[PDB]
Amino acid sequence: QSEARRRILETAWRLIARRGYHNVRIHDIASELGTSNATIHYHFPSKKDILLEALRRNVKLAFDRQVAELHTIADARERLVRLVELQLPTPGLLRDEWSVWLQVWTESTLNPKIRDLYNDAYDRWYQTIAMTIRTGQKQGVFRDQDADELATRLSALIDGLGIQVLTGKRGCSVDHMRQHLNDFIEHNIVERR
Amino acid sequence: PQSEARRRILETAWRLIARRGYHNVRIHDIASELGTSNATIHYHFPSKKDILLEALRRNVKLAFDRQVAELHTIADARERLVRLVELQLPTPGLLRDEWSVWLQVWTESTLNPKIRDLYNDAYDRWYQTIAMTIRTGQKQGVFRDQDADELATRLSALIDGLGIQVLTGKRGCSVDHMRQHLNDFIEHNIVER
Ligand SMILES: [Br-]
Repeated sequence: QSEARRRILETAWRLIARRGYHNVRIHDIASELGTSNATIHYHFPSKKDILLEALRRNVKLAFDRQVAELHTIADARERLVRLVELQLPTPGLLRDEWSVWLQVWTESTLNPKIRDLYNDAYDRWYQTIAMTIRTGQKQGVFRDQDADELATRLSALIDGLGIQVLTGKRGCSVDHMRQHLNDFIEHNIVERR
Repeated sequence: PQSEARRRILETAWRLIARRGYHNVRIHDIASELGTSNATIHYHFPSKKDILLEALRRNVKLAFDRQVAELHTIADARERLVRLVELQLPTPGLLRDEWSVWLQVWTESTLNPKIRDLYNDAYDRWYQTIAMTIRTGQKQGVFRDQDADELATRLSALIDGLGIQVLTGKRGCSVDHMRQHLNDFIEHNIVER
């Protein structure tokens, strides 16, 4: 049962990422797993509950991933570079995660439970970036500048570049996004020195 | 005429898509709001995707006309750039609604080639307008020398990311904060010292 739910969520996430939440029907999820629509309904009374529980799950996976990746890193510049690297829409899992987040931005403007979940996840991320900046400022590697405003700018820049990648802007690519962000950190965050 | 019927359908459909979400709008919603039948709507737009596509085409043209009217008497590049950025704010009403729709387009683009092409052409024009404005300011000596293309990439991405924060309701975000943040970026990263 914890298992059944798990399979539904993993399958729903992928379908939502690749086909679009509103284009995914409950039979599409059943067909993808071999169950029936009634089973799916038993665990999730509505389509929205699937999205919401899938999202909850994903936010957890992503924060785990981030802890694993940053756990040994003490140098704030390296930490920030790695934080930024985790946000790239690389082929496979991360690109799929971006696809779903793009939809959640829209669904947030309409659904309060989704908006709440989105804002809590974003705030956690945002505080992380700010904390990291402040650390680098205390270590002397980062320029003394309001961390909150800088975190706001970097977060916003990450989101905008992601969109340009996902939508196919000419000359855009994950690598160019990476370079652009690394240049932002080296030239706007790092202490010229 | 019949140019009239088309127009009205598209103005209505745009507003509904913005406030309710594309996938939540039905043909009957549009018909009810205008007092026609579904058959008239279908005649002009065989499918819902055609409505979205044609509504987007129309909005892209309106928005560019709005831009020319606002900028045509402005020769100072700094003032032009400030006004250009002002037109991108999600201010109450039509501009907010347009953001609503563009957020949906970002997702729909990852799935529909015609919407993707239209979005890329419209983005490209805006991007070139930004780069051109930067280059004029450089020639006038009011903007710092820097790659206008990288700067146009950065500015455009920043705008998009800040808009998402406004629309999604990030704590402390408001159209006023976004304006201030973007004007601070221009004065400190674009304007010459
Ligand atoms: Br030019």
